[PDB]
Parts: sequence; structure tokens; C-alpha cells
Amino acid sequence: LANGTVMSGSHWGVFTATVENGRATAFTPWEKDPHPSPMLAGVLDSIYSPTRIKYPMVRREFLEKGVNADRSTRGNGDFVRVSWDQALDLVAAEVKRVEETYGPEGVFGGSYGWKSPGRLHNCTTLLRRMLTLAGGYVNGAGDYSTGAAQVIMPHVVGTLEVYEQQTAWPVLAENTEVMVFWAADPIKTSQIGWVIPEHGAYPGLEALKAKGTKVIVIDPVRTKTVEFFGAEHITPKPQTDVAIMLGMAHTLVAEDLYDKDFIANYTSGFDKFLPYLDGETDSTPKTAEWAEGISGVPAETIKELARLFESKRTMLAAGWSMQRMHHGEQAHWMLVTLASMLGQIGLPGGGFGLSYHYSGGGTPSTSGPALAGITDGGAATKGPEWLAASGASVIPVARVVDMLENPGAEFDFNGTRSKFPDVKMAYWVGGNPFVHHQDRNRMVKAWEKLETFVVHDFQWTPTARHADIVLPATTSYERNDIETIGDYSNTGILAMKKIVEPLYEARSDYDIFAAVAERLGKGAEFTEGKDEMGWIKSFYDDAAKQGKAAGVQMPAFDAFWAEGIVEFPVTDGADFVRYASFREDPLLNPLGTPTGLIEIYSKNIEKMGYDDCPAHPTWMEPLERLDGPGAKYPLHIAASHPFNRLHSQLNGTVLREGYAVQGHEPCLMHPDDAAARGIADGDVVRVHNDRGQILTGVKVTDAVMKGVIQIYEGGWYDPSDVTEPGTLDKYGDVNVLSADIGTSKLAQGNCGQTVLAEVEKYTGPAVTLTGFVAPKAAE
Ligand SMILES: NC1=NC(=O)C2=N[C@H]3C(S)=C(SO)[C@@H](COP(=O)(O)OP(=O)(O)OC[C@H]4O[C@@H](n5cnc6c(=O)[nH]c(N)nc65)[C@H](O)[C@@H]4O)O[C@H]3NC2=N1
Ligand SMILES: NC1=NC(=O)C2=N[C@H]3C(S)=C(S)[C@@H](COP(=O)(O)OP(=O)(O)OC[C@H]4O[C@@H](n5cnc6c(=O)[nH]c(N)nc65)[C@H](O)[C@@H]4O)O[C@H]3NC2=N1
Ligand SMILES: [Mo+6]
Ligand SMILES: [O]
Repeated sequence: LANGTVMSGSHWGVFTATVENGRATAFTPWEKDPHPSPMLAGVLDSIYSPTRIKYPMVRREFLEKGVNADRSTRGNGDFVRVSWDQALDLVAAEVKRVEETYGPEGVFGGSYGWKSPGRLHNCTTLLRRMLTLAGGYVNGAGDYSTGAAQVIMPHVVGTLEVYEQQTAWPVLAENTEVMVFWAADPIKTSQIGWVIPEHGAYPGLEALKAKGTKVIVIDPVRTKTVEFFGAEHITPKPQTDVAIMLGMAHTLVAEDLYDKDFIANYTSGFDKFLPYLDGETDSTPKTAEWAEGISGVPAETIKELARLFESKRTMLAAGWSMQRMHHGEQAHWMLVTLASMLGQIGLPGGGFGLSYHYSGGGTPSTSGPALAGITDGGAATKGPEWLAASGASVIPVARVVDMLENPGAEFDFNGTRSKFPDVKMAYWVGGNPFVHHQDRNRMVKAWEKLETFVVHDFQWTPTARHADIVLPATTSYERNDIETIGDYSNTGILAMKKIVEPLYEARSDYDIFAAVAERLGKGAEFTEGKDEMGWIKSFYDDAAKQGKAAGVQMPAFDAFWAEGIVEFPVTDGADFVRYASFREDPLLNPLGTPTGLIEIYSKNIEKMGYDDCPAHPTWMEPLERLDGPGAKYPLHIAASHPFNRLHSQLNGTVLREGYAVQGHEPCLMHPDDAAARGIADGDVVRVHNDRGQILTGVKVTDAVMKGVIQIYEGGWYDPSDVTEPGTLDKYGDVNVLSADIGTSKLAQGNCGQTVLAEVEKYTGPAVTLTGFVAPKAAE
């Protein structure tokens, strides 16, 4: 048995594992990581925890009746252990049956999910590689993060904007005077990366504090970001930020302070927005006093902030929770409109940034080459012969349940109309839709429309519990791979070396799909005749050839593997100022919009005629909001990202002990809201609305503003009885309470943070938690 140390990486960072007698016993952070995540211990534990999936399993009802199975019992845990050969034959037969019977429109292969980093063991791309060989599939478009903002931004500034490099951190330290974190908690959200994180925001935040820059945080919760800077903290009722921005803009116009020259030379449509702002069109001037009535933030505070932003070099760093809500397109559109009025876009340290809280945006980029990985093969094919009838080949990701309930119905998306395909099978790997998707009770019923649901994972998540066929995948730690360090920085390339042998009967997703492709008669097409190290070397060699041409020297493959990492030099990346070339010469460097300027009024959007996405930023009432006219429930749930999980990842580990309250997901509640209900710190409470009911454990704190409770997304749904409509969730999955609706007809994004509910002390029968131990038959 092996004894020694091995370096690898993950969504949480680079680390060194200690291995004793073939078992990983500790993960120690990379010595060069400026701010390791405390979650690393849970990553190690996830390899061995009680919910690790040991063997391939098939749901008993599905095994016995196939398409005639009772589908209401999915999730009850009645599984049968089968051999790998039996499972692979069945998965291949089902994929082929569905493709032959229903066509490519019958298979949903969007499989949204965060999976694990790695250029070879990319489970969702490998899934689509196999489904391409099987005949095709329906895919998903966009994501759950910036579903609204990524669609409105191309109409406003010309590009996606949310996933683009930001003005460098060092430029902010030397030039910014006022830093605003609007709906962003960078200390919490910068712990992880899509590719391996370099944790570059932490040194950046520390430099701002050492310089004494004024920091303002606009968030309903007193976060660690507020505490680290001792920031001025503004707490709006959730979903009212657009009203606040309009009050600020109105103030700038009324006091004649705004930058008329910036507006005249770099924007289009401000003259069509002015009448709305002044209330000529609806008899309602959008003053600071009007904004106070909706948001609860004092009118004078709104005015003083507006004046301060106009007189100092200000950076508006906005997060994405405020666009993960009804009419979410308006939030960043109005932010850019306000930023345009301030006139600092393109100046060092001024303007706005939509990725300072995510994956190190702002960390100086290196001059290194880009690393490529395995593909789905789609770009060198001739896929399905598709056409309306049979439905669209792609749907916005959050419309997956609408699709299942309404096959053949039309839907709007960014100016086009399409039809939902009639899906009969879904194959999900590296994702947890039974935690990440909204309105769990609606979804549970809608899933009965699928004949077959196949899942690969290494943990017994609610999604794996609901599958017809469950196959145990390996973790990154049981295989080899290669990946970039730094989504924006491109700090280097890491060898993700194998640490331990595969546990139990787990297999890589690559091996699983290669075996399914073999049963479809397409084995060589899937593998390309390469094995694990052959694939990895080919990606490295391609990057090295690209680096060579650019003047960046890289070692030969075996020398790189022996060192375990290669780092690239920073040349001019530390001086990057976003929008500087546009500001310098807008005629020579125009934006990719119809006019070449920032579009405050969009003629393109006006022509779509969508009632829920007007042609300029507009305040509209959402489905439900805190203190809204005729609102039924009294508390808004800040259903935001977890501090000590990456979504659902790591819920079934030792880390849960540190935050669970009587075994349930924690619920933060203000003292006054707790006192009114006779709730004490530590009590188990039932949180409910018209869509569902869940149990959580309360922590009383004035960190949340009055009227708001915090229940993070990611809790593992643990239904009392799967056959009972609206059954109580015993653990605390906040998506049992959210609504499943589109942000608007423009983007069709999810509204995961548009949620109101009531809370009462739970006095019902004692409940037993069953989500953190494997199903009995799977032991
Ligand atoms: N109410 C809500 N509020 C929100 O704010 C909210 N956030 C969104 C967002 S923003 C996202 S991501 O853009 C989704 C994340 O859902 P996801 O299914 O990616 O969550 P994970 O808990 O990270 O599921 C990943 C899944 O994958 C497994 N896995 C890891 N590596 C592998 C592998 O190599 N092979 C396989 N087969 N599986 C792997 C993990 O174990 C894990 O189970 O959430 C939205 N919802 C929100 N709602
Ligand atoms: N530790 C950690 N866990 C994760 O799960 C995680 N997920 C990653 C991913 S996939 C994403 S897409 C990003 C998400 O990055 P995103 O900015 O969407 O993060 P959230 O935690 O949903 O919201 C950030 C802040 O917005 C505040 N907020 C909520 N509603 C409102 C509102 O109406 N107005 C205002 N002004 N503020 C509001 C919340 O209180 C919270 O502090 O984080 C990434 N980083 C992550 N880190
Ligand atoms: Mo996301
Ligand atoms: O994401």
C-alpha cells in the first residue's frame, strides 16, 4: 500500500494530499495560495463519506416494468444492485430505443451542472460526445447564474460582459476612491473557480483596505464583505434595487449633476429615457422619495450616495443575485445606465464590473496559451436533420420543467419563437437538478413524463435518489487530468494527479460512456484510439506549441508532469482598464451594438414588443416582493449561495456538523421577526408558502435585516413521502419554496431569489433525517 504525497486541484484550489496505506488522510493547501478555502477538508471527506455511491443500481420498479413502471415512487430508495455489464447493456438499449422511437428530440442532454474541473474528465462534454454518436439530443442554453444579464448585456454594451476580464485589481488600488459592492459578497463567493481558482480577489481586497478606500455594500445581509472593510452598509428590501437606482438617477438630473458630455458622445437613447424618469409618461416622477416608499432606504441616503458617486472615482461592482429574480434583465441594464450618467466608464478605477465576485475576475492575466480539452465532436459532424415540428434543439436551461409539461407549445426567447420538443428521456451527469431547479413540487410531478432517467454521480444526492438507473462515478482524486489555474488570470497549468485507486465499483464517466458507445457500435469514434494519458498529453502538447509561437517557453510533457505545474509570466495584464479604448476613441473602437454606443433605449428590443421587457430600464412589480401591494407572505428568503458548500457539493460530509441546526439547514432570522413568532435560537421551524413547506433550524441574528430570512441554496431535499403531493422536506432545500417562471420573454432566466414565505415554530411529529445515509439496498 502506498505512502507519500501527491499534488492535485479542484474547484476549491490546489492542494497536496498525504496518502497513508493507500488512503488519503489530509489535504493541505498549496503554499502559494493567498487564501485557501476552509471547505478543503470536506472535499477529502466526500471521497469516503457515508453517501459515497458504491455500486451500479437500478430502481426496482423500472427493472421489473420498464416504461410501464409506476413513476410516482422515484426517490423512495427501492433500488436493486446490478453488475456493471447488466447496467451498461440496459443504458445502451434505452438510449437506442429512445433515439429510434422518438428521434433526437426525445433525449434531453443539457445536463446542467458544476461537475469537477479537468480537460479530459469533463463529464457533461463526454455525455454529449456519446449522445452525438447515438443520434443527437436536445441541449440547454445559458446558465442559472446570469440567465438574464447575459442576454440583456449584448443589446446594451454589445458583448456578454459578465464573463469578461475586469479592470485589474492593482488599477483599482491606485485609482478608485469609492468602491461599491452592489448585491455582491466577494469574500464568500471568491472561494471557488470554474477551472482551478487562484483566489486572486483576496490580495485585491486587502490592498483596497490598506489604501483606506471608502467601501459601500448594498445588500440585505451583513456579510463578511461588510465586516472586513467596516463598510457603510445599505439594506434595501430585496428586489427593489432598480427603484433605488432610478431615485439616484432622478437626483442627478434634478440637481443637474450628471455627465452630459459622456451621455452625448458615448450613449444612445437617453432622451427617450428622460421622460420616464421625470414621470411625464406615467405621472410618477421616480424621485428618491418615491424610491424610499418601495425600497425602505431613506430618501436622503439615496440622494447623498448619488452625489458621492458623481464626485469621486467610483467603481460599481455588482453581483448576480439581483438578476436571478423576476424582471432580472432590468437590474444590470439600469446599473449601466446609472454608470453612464456618472461618466467614468473607461477611466482607470471607474465605471462598473460584473465579475469581481466570481472566479478571480480582475486578477491580472498572464501571456500564457489557452488549454483545450475533449470535445463533443459536434463541430466536425453533420448532426441531426432538424426542423420545427419535433421542437427546438436547444431550450433556455431553466425552462426544463415547462418543456416537460408543454411539449409542442411555443416559447419566446430573445426575439424568436420556438417550440418545446417532446422529451422522453433525460441523462444527467455532474449536476443536481433535484436541488438546483425551482419549485420542487412542480418538478417532482413533471418528471413522471419521462420514461427513463439515468444519472451518474459519486454522492447519493436527491438527483441520484430519483434516478431509474444510477451509475457510480469516480472523483477527480481517483484519476489523472490537466487543467488551467485561473478562469481570467491563466496563472498556469496544473497536473491533476491520481491520489487513490477508484473506490468500490466506481468508474470514470469517460470509461462508462466509452462502454455505452461500444454497445452502439461506435467505440473507436468515442475514444479516438487514445487512453487517459494519451488524451492528456495531446492537450498539453497543443498548448506548448501555441506557447512556443507566442514566446512562452514550456517544458516537454514528462518534465511538466514531474514538476506538476507550469506558471506563466504577466506582461501588461496588470494595467488592463476595461472600456479604455472605447472611451479614448469611440469611432475607431465602437461597441458591438447597432449604434456602436451604450444603448439606454434599444430599438431592437422595442420591436420585440414584450410586455415584461420594455425598451429602456423600467421599474415593474414582480410576482411577489416584501411589503408589496397585496403580498400574501411576510418574509423574503435570501436564497443565496452557501458559504460552506459549493451549491449542494459537500452537504454529505463532516462540514455539515459546523452549520446544521438540530441536523437541518440553518435559517438566519432577525431577533424581532423571531420574537413575534415565539421562536428561540436553535428551534426547528417550518418555512412555508403556497408552493411548498420545508424544515430548517433557526439561528437568531441581526445580520439579516428585518423582514428577510437567509436560507442558502444547495440543501439536500429529503422528502418525508415521495408519493405524497406537497410532502414536507425534512432537511431544508430552499427550492421547495421558489417559483419556476422566466425573468421575462427576453431571456427566460430563472427567478430563484424571488421568494416570500411564512415561518412558524415546528411542533409536529418528530422527523428522522434520511438524506445523509445511503439507501439501505446500496450499502
Ligand atoms: N434558489 C436558488 N438560488 C440560487 O442562487 C441558485 N444558484 C443557481 C446557480 S448560479 C447554479 S450554477 O450557475 C446552480 C448549481 O447547481 P449544480 O447542479 O451545478 O450544483 P452542484 O451541487 O455543484 O451539482 C454538481 C454535482 O456534480 C457531481 N459531480 C462532481 N464531479 C463529478 C464527476 O466528475 N462526475 C459525475 N458523474 N458527477 C460529478 C457532484 O457530486 C454534484 O452532485 O444552482 C442554481 N440554483 C439556485 N437556486
Ligand atoms: N462559497 C461559494 N459557494 C457557492 O455555491 C458559490 N457559487 C458560485 C456560482 S455558480 C455563482 S453563479 C456565484 C454567485 O454569485 P452571486 O453575486 O449570484 O451570489 P449570491 O450569494 O446569490 O448573492 C450575493 C449577495 O447578494 C445579496 N442579495 C440578495 N438579494 C439581493 C437583493 O435583492 N438586492 C441586493 N442589493 N442584494 C441582494 C445576498 O444577500 C448576497 O450576499 O458564486 C460563486 N461562488 C460560490 N461560492
Ligand atoms: Mo452559477
Ligand atoms: O454557475
